[PDB]
Amino acid sequence: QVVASNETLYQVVKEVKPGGLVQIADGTYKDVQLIVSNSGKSGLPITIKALNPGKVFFTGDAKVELRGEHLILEGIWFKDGNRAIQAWKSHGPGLVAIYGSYNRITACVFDCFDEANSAYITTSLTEDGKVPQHCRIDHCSFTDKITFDQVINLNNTARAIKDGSVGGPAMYHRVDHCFFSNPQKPGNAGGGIRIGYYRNDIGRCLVDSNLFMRQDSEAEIITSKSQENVYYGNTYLNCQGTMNFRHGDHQVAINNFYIGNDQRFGYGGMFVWGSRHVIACNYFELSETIKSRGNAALYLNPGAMASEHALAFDMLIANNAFINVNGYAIHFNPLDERRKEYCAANRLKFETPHQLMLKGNLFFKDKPYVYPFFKDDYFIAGKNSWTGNVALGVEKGIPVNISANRSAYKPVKIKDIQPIEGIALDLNALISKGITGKPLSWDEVRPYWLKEMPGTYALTARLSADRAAKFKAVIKRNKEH
Ligand SMILES: *[C@H]1O[C@H](CO)[C@@H](O[C@@H]2O[C@@H](C)[C@H](O)[C@@H](O)[C@H]2O)[C@H](O)[C@@H]1O[C@H]1O[C@H](C(=O)O)[C@@H](O[C@@H]2OC[C@@H](O[C@@H]3O[C@@H](C)[C@@H](O[C@@H]4O[C@H](CO)[C@@H](O)[C@H](O)[C@H]4O)[C@@H](O[C@H]4O[C@H](CO)[C@H](O)[C@H](O)[C@H]4O)[C@@H]3OC)[C@H](O)[C@H]2O)[C@H](O)[C@H]1O
Ligand SMILES: CC(=O)N[C@@H]1[C@@H](O[C@@H]2O[C@H](C(=O)O)[C@@H](O[C@@H]3O[C@H](CO)[C@H](OS(=O)(=O)O)[C@H](O[C@@H]4OC(C(=O)O)=C[C@H](O)[C@H]4O)[C@H]3NC(C)=O)[C@H](O)[C@H]2O)[C@@H](OS(=O)(=O)O)[C@@H](CO)O[C@H]1O
Repeated sequence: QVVASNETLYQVVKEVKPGGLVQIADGTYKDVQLIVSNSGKSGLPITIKALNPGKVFFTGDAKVELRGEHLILEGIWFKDGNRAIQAWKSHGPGLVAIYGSYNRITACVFDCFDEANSAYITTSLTEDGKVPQHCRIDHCSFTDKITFDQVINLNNTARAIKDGSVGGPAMYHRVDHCFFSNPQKPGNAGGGIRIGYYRNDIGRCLVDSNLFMRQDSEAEIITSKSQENVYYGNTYLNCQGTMNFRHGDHQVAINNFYIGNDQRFGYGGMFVWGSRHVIACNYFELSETIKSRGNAALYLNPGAMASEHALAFDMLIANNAFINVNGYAIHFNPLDERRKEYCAANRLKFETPHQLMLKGNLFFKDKPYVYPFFKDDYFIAGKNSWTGNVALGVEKGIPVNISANRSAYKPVKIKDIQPIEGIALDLNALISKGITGKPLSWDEVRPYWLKEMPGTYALTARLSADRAAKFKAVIKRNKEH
């Protein structure tokens, strides 16, 4: 039914049956506490949407909880929030918290909501430990987040100082066609998306066709902290950070675009920890790279095997293209001094990247940047395997013989890569095709009903005066008195 007030919405949501449709009349729903515990069924979801997307606003001290299964939340604009700062925490439920499986949040706008620290959307475990699976977050816009924690957290374990061989279960969520543009916070402040927490966690989440444009929240654009997540066809434009395989072996990144097109800040880029990954057909063209990380497009982590800062080794880096990167194309030992400290403290064995299969990559430069293509201060003949790559435009920086014949360049055919269970993508086919398409634009991911890109940061790298004042207050209360 159509509802026009918080009270009537609360009532209809308690009565709605599978296949039901709840439509919210044009208006502002201030301090709305939407809790949906009922469930739809496969083929008969329950849909809660704005009757006219773009005309419904959830504001004030609001909260949405999707506890039932087979629910769809659509066309809501979240703004002008006012949740209690003493009542929300990073690592807790998001403004929208998804506790049930088979749920979808689509075509929603989250714009500088408020000053309470938390994610904008989370999949969250219920108190009895049940983990939501098979959810989808798509065609949503997340802009000007001025609070700590990631924009989205996909959880399969409760936060804990951890380290027991037990890990969270596979989630099988998908985050697609979302837009992310958010300002830089200080320190380990929470980035764009976090999936899982530690290496024993299994993710199997698909993150595809998203546009991160000045997603600058913190060092990590995405901190992928679980095994077997697949990142396909995402565009990272002028982002002050790197997309990371932080924890969890056997992760996949195929055909993503990492573009930096001005000199305003250092951009990224990928920082990789762990082994057995598949990093293929990605395109890196970065006008400026990140000094603090080591000035590179692809950073391969040195350290102790399978540790808290797991050594990057035994993986396939294929058919990628590094075009005019103003930094190293690949840095084989970033932050090595800190990693030696971590290894010494825990009495672990410090090692450097090896057993890498670098096949069919193109390294090209025709702009006056000064960086050789590679940095490997621990180079050892034969530790890595290089085949079918092409390098031209600047010295390589390491003693490896690579063809300089650009005209003869061709991505390599690969057919031995196992697909990820639960994710319908033919990795062999995609990798063998080489790099397809081009960077995604706002019109390719925007909510169907929204023409104008929201936010003040994406196009300017600066929050408007009002939002900057609120951001300043959030930052100040989170630090030392
Ligand atoms: C993420 O998305 C981006 C694009 O936004 C992709 O970007 C490309 O790749 C990047 C690497 C590059 O950077 C970029 O530049 C691009 O090159 C990126 O790869 C990712 O792709 C994934 O997401 C896509 C997305 O969601 O946009 C996926 O594409 C969709 O795939 C499904 C397609 O649907 C099928 O085709 C449509 C037209 C329907 O079929 C037609 O149905 C008509 C009516 O029945 C019929 O008359 C016609 O004969 C059919 O052809 C659809 O059918 C289904 O729906 C219809 C109703 O519309 C009926 O109900 C049917 O019963 C039902 O089956 C088809 O389903 C197979 C969709 O069009 C397409 O957009 C992509 O596959 C992902 O990999
Ligand atoms: C516990 C843990 O390992 N967590 C990791 C997390 O590691 C943390 O990374 C930060 C970082 O932002 O790099 C790091 O803090 C930085 O440490 C350096 C020294 O190594 C500087 O500290 S200082 O020596 O006291 O100055 C640095 O400060 C910056 O110094 C300089 C300069 O002189 O170059 C200029 C700057 O103005 C000043 O800010 C400091 N940065 C900050 C913001 O304080 C922590 O020590 C480190 O624990 C990350 O992993 S890692 O790969 O970056 O090492 C994170 C992934 O991004 O993952 C967590 O698990």
